[PDB]
Amino acid sequence: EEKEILWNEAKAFIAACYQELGKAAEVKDRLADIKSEIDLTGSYVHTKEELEHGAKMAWRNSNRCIGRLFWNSLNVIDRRDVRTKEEVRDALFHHIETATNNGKIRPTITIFPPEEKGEKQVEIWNHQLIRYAGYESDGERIGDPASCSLTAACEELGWRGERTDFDLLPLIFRMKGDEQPVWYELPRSLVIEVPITHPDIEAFSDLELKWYGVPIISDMKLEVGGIHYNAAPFNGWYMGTEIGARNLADEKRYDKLKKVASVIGIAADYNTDLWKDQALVELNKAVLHSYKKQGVSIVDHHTAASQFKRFEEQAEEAGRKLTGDWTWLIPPISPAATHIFHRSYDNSIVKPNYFYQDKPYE
Amino acid sequence: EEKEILWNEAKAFIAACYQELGKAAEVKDRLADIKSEIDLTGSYVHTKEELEHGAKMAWRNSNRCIGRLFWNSLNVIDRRDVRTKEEVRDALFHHIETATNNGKIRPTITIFPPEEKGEKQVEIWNHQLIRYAGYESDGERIGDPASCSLTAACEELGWRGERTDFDLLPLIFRMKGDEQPVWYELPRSLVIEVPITHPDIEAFSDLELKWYGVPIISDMKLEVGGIHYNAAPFNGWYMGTEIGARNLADEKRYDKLKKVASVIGIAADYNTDLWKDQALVELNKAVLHSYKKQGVSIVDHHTAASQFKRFEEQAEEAGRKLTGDWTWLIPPISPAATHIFHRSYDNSIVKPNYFYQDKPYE
Ligand code: HEM
Ligand code: HEM
Ligand SMILES: Nc1ccc2ccc(CCNCCc3cccc(F)c3)cc2n1
Ligand SMILES: Nc1ccc2ccc(CCNCCc3cccc(F)c3)cc2n1
Ligand SMILES: Nc1ccc2ccc(CCNCCc3cccc(F)c3)cc2n1
Ligand SMILES: Nc1ccc2ccc(CCNCCc3cccc(F)c3)cc2n1
Ligand SMILES: [Cl-]
Ligand SMILES: [Cl-]
Repeated sequence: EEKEILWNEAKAFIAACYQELGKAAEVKDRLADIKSEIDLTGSYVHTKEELEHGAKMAWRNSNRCIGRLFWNSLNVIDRRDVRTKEEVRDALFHHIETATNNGKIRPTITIFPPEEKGEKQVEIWNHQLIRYAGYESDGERIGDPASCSLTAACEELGWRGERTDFDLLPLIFRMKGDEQPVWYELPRSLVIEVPITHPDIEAFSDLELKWYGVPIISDMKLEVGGIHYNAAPFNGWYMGTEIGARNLADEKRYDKLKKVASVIGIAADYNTDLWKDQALVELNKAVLHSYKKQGVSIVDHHTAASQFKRFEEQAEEAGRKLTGDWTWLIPPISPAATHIFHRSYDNSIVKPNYFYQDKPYE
Repeated sequence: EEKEILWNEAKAFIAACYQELGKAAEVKDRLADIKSEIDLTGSYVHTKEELEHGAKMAWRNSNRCIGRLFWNSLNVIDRRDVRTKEEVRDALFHHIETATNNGKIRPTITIFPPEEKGEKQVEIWNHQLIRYAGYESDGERIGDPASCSLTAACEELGWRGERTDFDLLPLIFRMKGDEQPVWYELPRSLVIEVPITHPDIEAFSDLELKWYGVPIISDMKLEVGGIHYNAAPFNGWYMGTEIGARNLADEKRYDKLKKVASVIGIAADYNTDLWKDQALVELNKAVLHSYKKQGVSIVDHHTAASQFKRFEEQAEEAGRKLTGDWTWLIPPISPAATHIFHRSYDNSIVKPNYFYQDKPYE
């Protein structure tokens, strides 16, 4: 019965994958092999080629992602061989180093052993591999509010943050068999951070803002042909608005707009002055400038949408249906200046894909 | 059968309307009267109270409208008595004058006789009562591109535009029985326009931009209890982004961002400079400033969203379900600075409401 769902998904993925790889003649035999592997074992194991192409398809099918033009150049690291927490740790350290690539960010995914019985082999607690802690007590807010629950769970495990606004959370994950996760402090040498300065407002550095170089999302499940890779961290480079319009701007995040308005020398008193809008534009300019100045990859939302238009065109040329989530594809600043805003998208879910899964804490 | 749809809609509207008006005891008799009016006549006629409250409900149910807090103060003009094109014309002139109110804009709707057999009594061709013409020929673009087809239809009827970028289209409508619409030039004394200047960039006036004071949407059908008022022009005041982020900004409209960038003294060469975003903010500041300076009502998108939050709260307090279209409710600049962006809305259609209908030209 679960053998059935698995087999069905397998037939559909293998057929599609092999067509795309020009290997359509090998399908029958491969499905035969898989069919008996499922009977005898309960599961099946992807070839390296299948796993690589599956991860790329999953990115291509991610409706909410504007960065999909580059789906076929995803760097896929196969870590299905790991068995120990030291190996997991070192694989995560390695992912950080190789994805960072001295600033010339490589889109990368590291794939850990998949769920067996729905039983996880490796369970990653981090939302992203590099992320700042958050604290709230006594009406005192420090750091990133979105990290409050994970921060508190880490401090239950004997970690202690310095309570700066930018404490790096340790890696935290649990191995099958263990009742508790282990945690490891990130080596600072591995983590590139970018101080935020503005191209012509010198006082902007007074805000002492920074952000980390590489977003490495580590809590989503990659699903490929019925196999559930719950631990499969991946990264791209940032689109600047993620940092300047949301992480640093949102009232429930770092909430910096009023401070930005002050350092750029504008009043923050009247809605009709559009001071929040002006502050947003200057903060977003500063973020792009700062990343570029430091030699860390980043994309602005106009260039990103132009790339996404090419992705739409490429999909059409290939005979593939395009799917998308308009509400996530439009950027949070000047959305109507992009073509995305002016068209609609079919939000159907196609697999392989990346999926949310329940947090193991909270 | 059509008598059936009508009766059903009637039962539902009358029940709801009278509950809201504290008149629940009068429903049975009123429905009885309506029931036989439908049998004998094929239709029924709203009382003035029903028509007024119905128009207000229709605004309250308009999913795409951020301005709904003020639904209950809609000024409803009952023009079901009109029979001639001179009366229609004068009613439209009157709507302009009274809605404008010397700049202190009154949200108003003028309701004309409804469809009878699905046969229109009055068919308005204008999209808005005040709107600029558009021309395209020989790769020459003049005025508002969105008005190109209506402009060409008017010029088929013997009207001729001066081919400025801001020619006012004449009122154009057709009476039942007539094969062609008639058109009437707007009296310039009735039409307030606002020149666009910037609060501190003096050269902004070099763009010679302007826009009209009052958006009076004249091509939607108001539906109330099964009765179809295809001709029922209404207006609010503008939210500034409608003008500065869309009408003046869109590449398929006045396409002014590159000219804005030049007059504000910034380069328009690199996406990463976010020059379009900065241009958008300055243009939008200029629009709000200009309207305010001239004493014409307008709302900025932050204040508008704050009002809409109060509308959500009021709906909850009243026990009414809230409906909305997130994709139209978010403003086209700094949307993530509004609460709207951070929640979802049920996009169900509730009646009474306003609906699209097919254009009578093109
Ligand atoms: C190469 C640079 C990349 C850029 C610039 C980019 C850009 C973005 C942006 C802006 C979002 C929306 C985020 C938000 O609003 O919070 C997003 C969502 C997403 N991206 Fe990409 N992305 C890139 C690479 C990748 C890669 C390599 C993958 C996976 C292999 C991926 C998968 C996704 C997924 C799954 C989401 C949706 C996450 C969710 O629903 O919470 N992206 N991307
Ligand atoms: C009082 C000031 C008002 C403001 C500031 C306001 C604001 C807006 C805005 C910004 C939109 C979106 C327009 C677009 O993106 O093109 C909108 C849509 C709409 N508004 Fe309002 N509005 C107001 C009054 C009214 C009134 C009086 C009515 C009717 C009685 C109305 C009915 C609607 C409808 C039906 C739509 C959707 C139109 C469509 O689907 O094309 N609004 N409103
Ligand atoms: N630039 C990129 C590349 C890949 C991405 C993949 C996923 C995401 C979305 C991450 N945010 C999900 C929603 C969320 C979750 C947890 C905390 C938050 F503040 C927000 C952003 C990405 N950005
Ligand atoms: N003229 C306008 C004004 C406001 C607009 C606001 C948004 C849009 C986007 C059109 N894309 C719609 C996405 C969508 C809409 C409705 C249902 C969906 F599932 C998805 C177009 C607009 N055009
Ligand atoms: N401020 C207001 C008040 C009422 C409104 C009622 C309706 C509308 C939407 C009008 N635009 C509809 C889409 C459209 C149609 C025709 C030409 C266009 F450029 C765009 C805007 C409103 N704005
Ligand atoms: N953390 C983030 C990042 C991007 C976002 C982008 C958009 C939103 C809006 C949530 N509202 C969704 C509206 C919607 C979504 C999906 C289907 C619908 F019918 C309507 C929240 C976001 N949160
Ligand atoms: Cl992020
Ligand atoms: Cl308009």
